[PDB]
Order: sequence, then C-alpha cells, then structure tokens
Amino acid sequence: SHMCDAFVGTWKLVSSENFDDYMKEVGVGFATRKVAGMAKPNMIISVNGDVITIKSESTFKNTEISFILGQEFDEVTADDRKVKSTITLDGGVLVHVQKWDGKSTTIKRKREDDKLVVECVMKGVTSTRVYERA
Ligand SMILES: Cc1sc(NC(=O)C2=C(C(=O)O)CCCC2)c(-c2nc(C3CC3)no2)c1C
Repeated sequence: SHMCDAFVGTWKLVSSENFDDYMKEVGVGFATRKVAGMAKPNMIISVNGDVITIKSESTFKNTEISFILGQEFDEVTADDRKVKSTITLDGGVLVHVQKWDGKSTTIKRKREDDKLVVECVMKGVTSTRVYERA
C-alpha cells in the first residue's frame, strides 16, 4: 500500500463552483469556457510504482498526465496552454503547480469523506470541483 492509495479509482464530477471565473482568470476564451462548463468529466487515477497517471475523460476532450512526484514535466492543458507542471504530496494533498508565460495556477486534489475535492486557484479566484466514485 502506498502514497496515493485513497486517490486511485474512477471518479465522476458531481458539482462545480466558480469554474467560469477560474477559467476567465486563467485566460480561457468564451467558447471554450461555455463548452468546458457543461462537461462532466470522469477522472481516472492509477499508480504503477512511482508513476501516477491522472486521466480526464469527457465529451469534449480526453487528456492524460503521467508523472513522478517532485519531477517537473511538460503538460498541454485542456485549454491548450503549454505549461510546466510539478506535482507533490503535501500532508496527504496532491499539489499541482502549472507555470506558463510568467503566470501560475495551483490545483489541489484531496480525499474528504467519500469525495475527491479539487480546488483550483489563480490569483484570488478559487473554483471547487467535487468528484464521487463512479
Ligand atoms: C472537458 C473539460 S474538463 C476541463 N477542465 C477540468 O476538468 C479541470 C479540472 C478537473 O479535472 O476537474 C481541474 C483543474 C482545472 C481544469 C476543461 C477545461 N479546463 C480549462 C481551464 C481551466 C483550466 N479549459 O477547459 C475541459 C474543456
């Protein structure tokens, strides 16, 4: 058993708060925000040795990242930003920092009761996206 056991599985989005404003702050344009706003992605998390994989599967777009904790990687986001990402575990919370064009956003993923709560922060704007097991 190990580092991210309680994260592993298939998760479905059940609620989203303040996501449009988070997207605005990140720079997403109108049409993408509207289509992104409707999506109910599945989040699929797996671990194989030191490598963690997080897939996002939806109607719009399927994306995937694989990474080692603390080791920077290149990532193309759902809104087509080319970012440099680093994910660490801080007190049981996955902390994902994306850097691009002198900007930064932080996405925190944590287990709370039977949910996986995703908090997305850019400058003063927070969006909370709640997932349940599928
Ligand atoms: C079909 C989907 S899902 C999704 N984003 C998520 O699902 C996101 C999260 C999650 O995994 O819940 C958590 C992190 C933030 C994003 C987008 C989308 N994000 C963006 C900008 C805000 C980054 N632009 O588009 C689309 C088109």
